[PDB]
This record gives sequence, structure tokens and C-alpha cells, in this order.
Amino acid sequence: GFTPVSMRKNETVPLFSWYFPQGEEMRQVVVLQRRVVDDFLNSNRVALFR
Amino acid sequence: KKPSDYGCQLHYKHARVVEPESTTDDGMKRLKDVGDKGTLITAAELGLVDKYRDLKRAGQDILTCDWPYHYSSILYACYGNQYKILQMVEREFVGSTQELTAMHTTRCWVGKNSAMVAAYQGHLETMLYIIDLDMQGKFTEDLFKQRDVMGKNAMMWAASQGHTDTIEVLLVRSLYRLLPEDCADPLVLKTRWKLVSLLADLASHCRDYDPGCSRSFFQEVLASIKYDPVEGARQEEAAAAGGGGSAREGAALHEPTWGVDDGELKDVHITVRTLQGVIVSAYRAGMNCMGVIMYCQSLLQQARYFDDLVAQLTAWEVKLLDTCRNKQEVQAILAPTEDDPSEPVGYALATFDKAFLSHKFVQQIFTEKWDTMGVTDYTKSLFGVVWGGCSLVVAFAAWATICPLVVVARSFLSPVQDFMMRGKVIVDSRFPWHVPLYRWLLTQCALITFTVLLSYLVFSFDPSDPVPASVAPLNTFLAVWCAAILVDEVQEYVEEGRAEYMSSGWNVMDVTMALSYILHYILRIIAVRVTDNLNILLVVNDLLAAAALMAWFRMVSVFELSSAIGPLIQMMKQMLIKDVTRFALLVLVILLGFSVGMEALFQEACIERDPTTNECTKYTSWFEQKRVTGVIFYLIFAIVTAILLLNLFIAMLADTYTRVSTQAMVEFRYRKAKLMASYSRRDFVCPPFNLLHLVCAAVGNGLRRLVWGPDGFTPVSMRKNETVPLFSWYFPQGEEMRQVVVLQRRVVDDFLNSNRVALFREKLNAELPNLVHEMLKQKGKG
Amino acid sequence: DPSEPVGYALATFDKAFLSHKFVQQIFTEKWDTMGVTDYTKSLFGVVWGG
Ligand SMILES: CCCCCCCCCCCCCCCC(=O)OC[C@@H](COP(=O)(O)O[C@@H]1[C@H](O)[C@H](O)[C@@H](OP(=O)(O)O)[C@H](OP(=O)(O)O)[C@H]1O)OC(=O)CCCCCCCCCCCCCCC
Ligand SMILES: CCCCCCCC(=O)OC[C@H](COP(=O)(O)O[C@@H]1[C@H](O)[C@H](O)[C@@H](OP(=O)(O)O)[C@H](OP(=O)(O)O)[C@H]1O)OC(=O)CCCCCCC
Repeated sequence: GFTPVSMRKNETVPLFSWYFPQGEEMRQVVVLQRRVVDDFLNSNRVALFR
Repeated sequence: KKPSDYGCQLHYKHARVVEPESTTDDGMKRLKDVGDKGTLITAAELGLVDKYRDLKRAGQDILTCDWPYHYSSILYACYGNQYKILQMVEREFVGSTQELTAMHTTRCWVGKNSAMVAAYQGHLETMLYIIDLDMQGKFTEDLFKQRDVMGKNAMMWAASQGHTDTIEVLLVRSLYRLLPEDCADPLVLKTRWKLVSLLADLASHCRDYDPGCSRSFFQEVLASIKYDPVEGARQEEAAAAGGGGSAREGAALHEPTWGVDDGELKDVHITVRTLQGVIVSAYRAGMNCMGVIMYCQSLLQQARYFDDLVAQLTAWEVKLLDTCRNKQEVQAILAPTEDDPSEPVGYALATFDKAFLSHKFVQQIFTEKWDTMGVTDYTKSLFGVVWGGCSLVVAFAAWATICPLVVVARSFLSPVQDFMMRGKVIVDSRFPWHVPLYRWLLTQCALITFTVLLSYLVFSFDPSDPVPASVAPLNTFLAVWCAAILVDEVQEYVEEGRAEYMSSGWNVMDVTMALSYILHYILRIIAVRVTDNLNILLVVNDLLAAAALMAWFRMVSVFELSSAIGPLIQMMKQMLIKDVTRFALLVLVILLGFSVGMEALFQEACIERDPTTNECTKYTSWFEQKRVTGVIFYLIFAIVTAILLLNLFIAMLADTYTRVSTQAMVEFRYRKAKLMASYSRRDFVCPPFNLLHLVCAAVGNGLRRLVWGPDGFTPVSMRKNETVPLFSWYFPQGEEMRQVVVLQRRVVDDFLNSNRVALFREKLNAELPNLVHEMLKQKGKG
Repeated sequence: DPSEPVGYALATFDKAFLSHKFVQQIFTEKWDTMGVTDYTKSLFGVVWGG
């Protein structure tokens, strides 16, 4: 393995290091996402009421 | 059937391998890279609280450093936002808060400190920790005004790098330190509490380093303000119950918020209602209200991502200055009293304020003081241009025999210096040395004189003339002149500084035509009897050509005060600042690209040789279809270049159009305000005659100190008289001070009311169907 | 959910998303975490960076 791969623009890298978060960082993202999206979905539900 | 349509289009493409134990917190994502060598500089970068403690409790140091970059152990802790160990050290392993400072302000190799290395990376959870320590007063250093060795500071790093989440935090603590610490006022204590809870509810996810009891971040700071947020919630409901008992027509920060519905704390960002909770409250603490609006605008213009708030604070600065109705009220909101010695005029000059100095009431306080006789307005009549022009030629003849004598006499005669001090008053035409327009006219009449004598020198140059053509009387008088111009620029480089010096555009041309002719005067002498060659002779004729242009480009300076030619000096200056240095770097690429291609076409070849190198066919300058193939590339290269320059000339016609059309009187009137304020703080001397007293003041000041001693009113060699203020109405002393206070309360309490109404109207526009729905919801409940 | 939205936006050329303050901030802390792009606005930066 670990051959110098014959391509530029490497594929065996997610672009950022904060991608797929295994462990108890998944449980803290999923809480922190649901805080953000639930506070977004009821500022549309206010602005569609006006 | 197993993939969806969303799945083919949006999921992660490739197949990865799950790492066994890979964290994604800020430290400990970097264990494979930094290492785990156990050295307190790795234990802080990684965030190992236990290995920082045990390596210190038994061991090493606290402030060792790397070689190339001089980062401490502390400076890795906030490089990777490990506030857990910075808080460990501050709670234990430090005492004597001068040791807490010097551990944070240590330095780096570029010049960072602990709050600049946590600022050029967006590290909220740590930038909220150093900001926590200032409000508690742990630092005796104010570790946010320090500069690295690039000019930057804590907030110029987070603004250039673009960390908007941190710029908001660095700006709330700067809106907080404005409002005074110890003040008994139930409404500066509201807006100090509304801003520290803006930070405390913004960290609020920043547990301590241990169990503890949550400490959240700002417990010791919100508990030092003494504001009950529910008792003060009804101080305003009862004061704004019948029109206003805060004396500002309401409680002055109180509106509806009737209540909005959903159907079918949370103000975290800095709103406009946040910035007028500061301007109202800073005015109710004693401060200048124009000063806070200029100060809050200078904050948000180095924040760089706040352009809906700079547009509002520039609109309130011009709205305050139109509430002012006569000159008596304009100079009563701008005057520094004895209580708050804060001028907002001289601070608008120092930060290059266009929208303030262009205003019609601010152009009036300058021209009242700079003209005071009306002799500008004598050039709009039939019988005034004739008589006004005659007084120039007579007085400039009079400013040729008494000006070098009074310059010498003020050195050695004490009666004549007290005669030359009969100004600093209502100053009029009796003593024309002290009215600031006339000192501008003797500057320009000594400047048209310089380019006539210089252009007479290049015309009345006789070539068949011996070596006294070098040292002539006229050739060496112009060299003494340009000697004394260079000494006058070093005076106004040290006095008025560097940001002011390189903000005029004529101070460069005063040096460069003086430095060229004084180098022309030397190299002509050397090339006429020492070394007589045409290599350096053609440099001598090249400096005098360069020094004769910059004489005549300097003579468009008389038109700076004229309307209709004044804005052509400014739309030509701004064109050479903004536009030319980005279009000349592309014309240089296009023309060098076109020039190498023409050499590559018009390139000779050799077809005639049987043995070795008989002949070569000649091609022009730089059958057989042979001259046609190259000329169809000569036509493609010339067309696609000339179209490419014309595309770039439309880009310059349309950049200068947008500045001419919008902002031409603003640039013109800004320069008049910058020109009327230089000549206010200046004497009456000219470039040829300051050196005439810079030798006499080196003698005439000393002769009164060896035998007399404390003489007084000695001629200062420093220009820009710094004792006297800018205007004569600055500091009142008595009944003028009691009247100005009555006029500024009258003006700015009706500035601040008509912003409270005009903000609420935009709240009632966008939320109008919710007020009507609350009037019908009462049928629902009661 | 293995769905990345950053890689989909720069595949479909999404100029309103892809130039926000918060998206230009997550690219900058990988592209340039040191601020070398601002060693041009100073005399010390051009000499020592150059
Ligand atoms: C190739 C160049 C072509 C130029 C064409 C010149 C056409 C002349 C038209 C008539 C001239 C009238 C207008 C000139 C008035 C003038 O002030 O000159 C402009 C200045 C531009 O700089 P600035 O002073 O305004 O200095 C700025 C300014 O102070 C900003 O305000 C600052 O920003 P700030 O506001 O924040 O402080 C800038 O700092 P920053 O880096 O931050 O931007 C600072 O650099 O240009 C000139 O003086 C030169 C113009 C005439 C050239 C005369 C010298 C040429 C002599 C060579 C002859 C060749 C002979 C050799 C062979 C014999
Ligand atoms: C002979 C001059 C004697 C008096 C000196 C006068 C000193 C001086 O500043 O005039 C410059 C002169 C005339 O221009 P000038 O200054 O008078 O321009 C008017 C002047 O600015 C008024 O004050 C303006 O009204 P305001 O302020 O907005 O209310 C007016 O605008 P508007 O509202 O009317 O439309 C302007 O038109 O321009 C030259 O040709 C250069 C000769 C310089 C001479 C250099 C030495 C030879």
C-alpha cells in the first residue's frame, strides 16, 4: 500500500478535517445541528405568518 | 432502487476508511503532527491539562520557547484555543498579577501576544477568556492596544483574516469600555448590563477545566454592575407612562415590542438599537455626543464586515449636524469645555473624515476664521478684481524689503517681537500678518516667482560661457532656495507627523523639485572642470528637465480654493492614487506581451547556404504564400491588443465617472478644510526666508539666555504653534460655558428624540400587521 | 447522513452560498491560517515575505 498515487487532486481525503465525526463528537454535532435548524424553521414560520 | 435521487446528487462520493480514534476538537486533532514529547509547549498545544500540571509540578518551566518562532508555552495555549490550561495557570501557579501580565504579553518573533495570537485565528472560546480578564482587571497592561511589528493589533488581525465571530466580541468590549465605570445612573447601568450579558450569553458553552460550579465566564463581571433587570424593567414602564420622566420624552430607550406571534438572549448580533443605547447613554454620562458618533464609526471601519452600521453612523453624524440651525449651535456641540476636553473637529481632521468636513456648517467655521474680511468675495465683481489684483503686486513688493528685515529684527529687537504679537484676537486688516488668507497669498506669490525664475534660467542659458556659468548669481540663488525648501519639509515631517505629511500630495513635489535642482546644481559643477564627459552631462540636462516639470505641476496649487478648478485638482489626484497603480500593472503586461510577440514574428531566417552560412533572408524591422501567413498573425495580434487596451480604457472612464459624479464637491471641500486648518497653525514665513531666521533663532534665542536669562516671548524655531487652540471659541471660561451647555442640551436632545421616533417608524412599517393583530387578539383573551 | 453540501455547491457553482462570511471563514482557516496574505500591506511584510 501507501503508493504515491498517480493523480493530483487527491480523493482519499475529505476536504476538511471537521468532516465525518466518529464518536461522542457525533452526539454533540447532532445536538448542535438541531438547535440551529429548529431556530431557523420557526423564523420562517413567523415570516410566513406575516 | 437502493439509491435515491437526493442520494446520487448530494452524498459524499468516494469510499473512505474510518480511523480508529480520531478526534475533531481543536487540540488533540493534532497529536500525529505536533507530537507528544512532553515538554509543556506540546502539552499546551495538545490541551493535555494533566501533562501540563505534572510536567510543571515536578519540572520544566512555564515560558520556554521554540527557536524560529519565539512562541511561549502560553502562546501555544491560545494557538489552538486551549483556555483550559490558561485558566489552570491563572487560578494556580501564578500570583502577583504583574506576573500574570508578563506571562501573556511576553512577545513573539513577529510581535504577537496572547490576545493577538488568539485573534488572527477565530478562537472565541479563548478570546472570550482574555476579554474576561480585562473586565475583572487582571492585566495591568491593556493588552489590546499593543502592536506587533507590522502595525497590526488584536482587532486588525481578526478583521483582515475575516473572523466575523471574533470581531463582534472584540467590538462589544470596546463599546463597553466607552461607558464610564462608576456612574449612578439607572440607564447607563442598563446598557452596561445589556452588553456584558451580550458576551456572557455568547460564551455560555465554556465549562471550567474540572467539575467546579460552572463559573460560566462572566459571573464576576455581571455581579459588579448593580442593576436589577426586573426592577429597572418597570422604572421605564412608569416613566414612559404619560410622556416621559427621564426628561428625554419617554425613558429614551423604551418602545413597544407589543409582542409578535408564531402562528401557522436572542439579540446576539450588534443591532442599531445596540449602538444608540451607547450614544444616548454616553451622552447621559457627560460625554460629547458628536465625539461618540465619530468614535463608534472609527471602531466599525476597522472591523470591515459592518457596512450597514457605518452607513447608519455616518447618517447620524450628518443628521446631528443638520439639527444644528445657526452658527451658535454648531460651535456649541463641537467645542471642548473644561469638563470634557474632547474636540471632534481636530479628530475628524486626523482620521480624514470626508462626510463631516464637507458639510456646509463645518465649511463655515473654517472660512469665518480664515477669511474674516470678505476679500475672497471681492473677486466676483467688476470693480473688485481690478483693485484686488493691484493690492497683490504692491504688497508683494512690500513683502520684499520689510520681510527680510523683520525676520532679522525679531531675533535681536524685543520691541518688534511684541509688535508682531498684536493678533491672536478678532484679527483684521490692520495687521495682515495674522489673518490666514494673506499668509496663503504670500505663499503662492513666492511660488509663481519660483517657476518664473526657474523657467527663465532654462531660456536665458547661454552655452558659450566659461566655468562661472556654473556659479552664477541667479544659478546659486535658486540653489539656496531649494536648499531651504528641503529644511522646511523636514520641519513639517517631524512636527505634523507622517500620516498627515503623506496626505497632501504637494509635499512630495516640494521635495522632488528641490532635490533634483540641488543635484543639478552639484553635478553641473563637477561635469564642467573635473570630469568633462557626455555620460554624466546628459544626466545634468535630465535633472533640470525633471525639476522644471515639477515646478509647473506645483503651480496648479493656486486653483485649490477656486470652485470649478478645485475639483479638477482632486479628480486628477485621486485618479493617480486609486486607479493608475492598478491599470499600469496591466498595461505593462499587455505591452510586454505584445512586444515579445512582434520580435517573434519579425525574426530573420537563413535559407541560402549550400556548404555553411552563405546568406540569410531579410525580414522587416524589429509566390509561395510566405509573407501572407505571418501578416495574418500580425493582424490578429494587433487587433486583439488594441481591443484589449480599449476595454481597459472604458474601465478607467467608468471608474473616474463614478467618483466625479458622486463625490467631487466632497473631495474639493475636504481639501479646503484641510487647507484652512494648516494655515491656522502656521507663521507667516515662506520657504526662502525661514532659513534666514533658522540661523538667527539659533543665535537670537541664545543671547537672551547667557546674560538676561528668562526673557520670554523668544522666537520659537518650531513651526505649528502648539500652545493656542484651533479656534478661538474652544474653551469658554464663564458665562459662555453656562450658555454653551444650555445650547448643546437643546440641540442634541432633539437629535436623540428624532432618532428614537425614526427607528420606531421602521419597526412599525415592517411589523404593521402584527399591531393590528394584537388589537384583535384581545377579543380572543379579554 | 453522508451528504456534504460544500462539495455540492462548488460543483453546481452556487455563488450566493459559496461567498458568505461563514463559508469564506471555513476555507480561510485551511488555505491561510497564518495570515501570509496580509504581509503585503506593510513595508516589513514585503521585505521579509519577499
Ligand atoms: C507615469 C506617471 C504619470 C503621472 C501623470 C501626471 C499628470 C500630472 C497632472 C497634473 C498633476 C495635478 C495633480 C497632482 C497632485 C498630486 O498630489 O500628485 C499626486 C502624487 C501621488 O502621490 P501622493 O503624493 O498624492 O501620496 C499619496 C496621498 O498622500 C494619498 O492621499 C495617500 O493615501 P491616504 O489618503 O490614506 O493618506 C497615499 O498613501 P496610501 O498608500 O495609503 O494610498 C499616498 O501615497 O503623484 C505625484 O506627485 C506625481 C505626479 C506628477 C509627476 C511629476 C514627477 C515626474 C518627474 C519625472 C520627469 C521625467 C524626466 C526624466 C527624463 C529627463
Ligand atoms: C487677485 C486675487 C485677490 C483675492 C484673492 C482671492 C483668493 C481666492 O481664493 O480666489 C481664488 C481665485 C478665485 O476663485 P474663488 O476663490 O473666488 O472661488 C469662489 C470662492 O471660493 C467663494 O467663496 C465660493 O463661494 P462659497 O465659499 O462656497 O460660499 C465660490 O463659489 P460660489 O458659491 O460663488 O459658486 C467660488 O467661485 O481663483 C484663481 O483664479 C486663482 C488666483 C489666485 C491668486 C494667487 C496670487 C496671484
